[PDB]
Amino acid sequence: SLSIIDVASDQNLFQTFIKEWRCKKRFSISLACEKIRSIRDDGFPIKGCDDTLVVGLAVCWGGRDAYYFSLQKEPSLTLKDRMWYLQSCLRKESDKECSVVIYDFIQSYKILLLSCGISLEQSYEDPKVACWLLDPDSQEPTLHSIVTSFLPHELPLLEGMETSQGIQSLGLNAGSEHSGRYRASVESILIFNSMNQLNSLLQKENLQDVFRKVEMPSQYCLALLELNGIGFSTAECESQKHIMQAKLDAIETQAYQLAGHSFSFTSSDDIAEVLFLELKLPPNREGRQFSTSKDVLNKLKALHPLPGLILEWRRITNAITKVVFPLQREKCLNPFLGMERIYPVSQSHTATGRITFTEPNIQNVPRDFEIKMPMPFSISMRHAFVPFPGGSILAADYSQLELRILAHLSHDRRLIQVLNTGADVFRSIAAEWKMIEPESVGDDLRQQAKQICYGIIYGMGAKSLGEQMGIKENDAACYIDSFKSRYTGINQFMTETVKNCKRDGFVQTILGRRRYLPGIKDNNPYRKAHAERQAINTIVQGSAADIVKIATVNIQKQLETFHSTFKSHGHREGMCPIRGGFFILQLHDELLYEVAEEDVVQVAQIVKNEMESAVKLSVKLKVKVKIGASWGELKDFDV
DNA sequence: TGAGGCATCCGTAGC
DNA sequence: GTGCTACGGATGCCTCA
Ligand SMILES: Nc1nc2c(ncn2[C@H]2C[C@H](O)[C@@H](COP(=O)(O)OP(=O)(O)OP(=O)(O)O)O2)c(=O)[nH]1
Repeated sequence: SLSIIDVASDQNLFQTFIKEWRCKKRFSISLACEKIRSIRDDGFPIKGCDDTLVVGLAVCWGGRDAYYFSLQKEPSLTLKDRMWYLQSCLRKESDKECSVVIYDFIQSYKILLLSCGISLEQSYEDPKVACWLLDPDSQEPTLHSIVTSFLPHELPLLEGMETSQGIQSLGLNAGSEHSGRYRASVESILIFNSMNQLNSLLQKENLQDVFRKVEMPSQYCLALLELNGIGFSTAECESQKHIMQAKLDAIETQAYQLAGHSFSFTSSDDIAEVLFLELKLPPNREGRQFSTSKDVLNKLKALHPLPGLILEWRRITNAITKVVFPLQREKCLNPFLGMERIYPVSQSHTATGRITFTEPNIQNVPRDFEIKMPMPFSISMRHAFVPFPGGSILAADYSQLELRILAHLSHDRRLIQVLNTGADVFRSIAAEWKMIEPESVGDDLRQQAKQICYGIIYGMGAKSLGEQMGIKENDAACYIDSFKSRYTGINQFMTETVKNCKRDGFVQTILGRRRYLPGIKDNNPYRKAHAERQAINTIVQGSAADIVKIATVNIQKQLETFHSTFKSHGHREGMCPIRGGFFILQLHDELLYEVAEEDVVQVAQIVKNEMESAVKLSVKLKVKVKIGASWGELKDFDV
């Protein structure tokens, strides 16, 4: 079976291992974390858990042999020289081509850099990203799930360890009451052989170029982002919280003085029984007596002031109960930079290809919205995200990215001609719908126009479009058919995509990633329409995500070949004025960068150029770089 | 037969 | 019957005293 070889305590064996490791061009290094249940002797401490330590590594390069490097203090080779050799063997020198294979690459990168002090810089392979690339809408892979599906022969090796069931590497988890050496070696072996199998399957499926050109470098950029962390104030959040609490108290007092009956706003039954039947306000067509949602109250805001007040109350509460407490609970002092930041946890296992943050979900911070205090106070929570002192947020978003991708994929000559020239379409359709002049639109009206346009692109209509359109169904359908007649490319693209998905069973992104939609053949009109809508949405959203990833990796390369300094806020922990192009957040269309006010004039170019040359499309890509002292007040930048 | 803990769904937000 | 995601709170359902 396994042939674990301890490289420590032997000198000739250590030198042989070093030379063979340097000769080999494909590693399978894996970490090994253990408990302190019996410091500075057994290993290196880990940030976030003081009860766990890192002991050693398991390196495999073929067969069932898993060499075990030891970082333990436990004498010809001391800790310093072993660390020196370990760092030297993990760096690219003289076009040395290597392919490191790590399970859960981001976590291992962070653990090695922050604790041990080693930043591996080579070509990475993760036997959990390729599995997603194969089937994008499966469960999050586990070591047991990978071994069962791709390396069944070594399946009996995974016996006695129940930690493989969870979504975490075998060596990193501190449970199972096993020695870290054995878990690390077994992991190493499995993630090498199964990764060989995955590479074979990827080459068969023609997805290896995407895997090694745009996916793993994107994971590296995400690791840098998670090391950086978005800044925080804790001085503006309290101000907004106090203002919102005062407004909530005012709303409650006004409701009490108006109706005179206890409400319990969170209780839908009480609201229905005191609003739909008590205080007039007849309900719509459809305990559980009447529906109380945003749409039903929006349809009768003007009839009575009370529904508007309760909608305002619910909207304000769904900013302190869901956006204020999560941020205030999750903060870090970050002594080096002298400010409180917040470090999210990314996830790239989404169905389309987008990246979502899950602790907290920073991509859902509420926008700016006015308020009345018996003039608007601008209580937006985005005002509390600030850069390091002497820094500026340098956001850079594509303008109409999905629309441009759709124009490129549809070959609509008229739409391409419209988009290539400098003009606007969403504002124009908003003004035409609201009869105001074309050069006049509100921000909420802009958002509503975006919703309407993307809905009619994705195939909605009939009664659904009417509620947001505020118009009858007949003229709405007339407008829909007229637009379909003057957007021939869009309808032809929809028909072609549906037919191709019917023929093949999968829709292919512009880069090559494909998603499987069996529901196309569901024989049920509702589910068939849902699957067609999924295909049409995916073929564009995945393309947008891939273009954003290409832009991210290109920007990272361009600002890493320049600006000689630490690559991230986590790299300076391994020890100078802060100067660089740090990457802090991605909003599915934007790349927030935390730039000091000395490289901005350069970075605002390097970003704006590199986002424009990411993919050669028929329609030119537009980038709107905006600079500001905070995520709330972002003013446009000339260049 | 009543009560407490857990699995599930809903309505909100962003893109 | 617009799609992707996260998530705190409401609402049963199952189980135990
Ligand atoms: N508002 C809205 N956006 C959607 C919808 N479906 C997809 N999106 C996608 C389209 C784009 O890829 C992305 C929008 O990203 P942004 O809001 O950052 O675009 P941006 O504001 O920079 O430009 P824009 O206002 O759209 O002209 O979200 C939808 O139903 N509503």
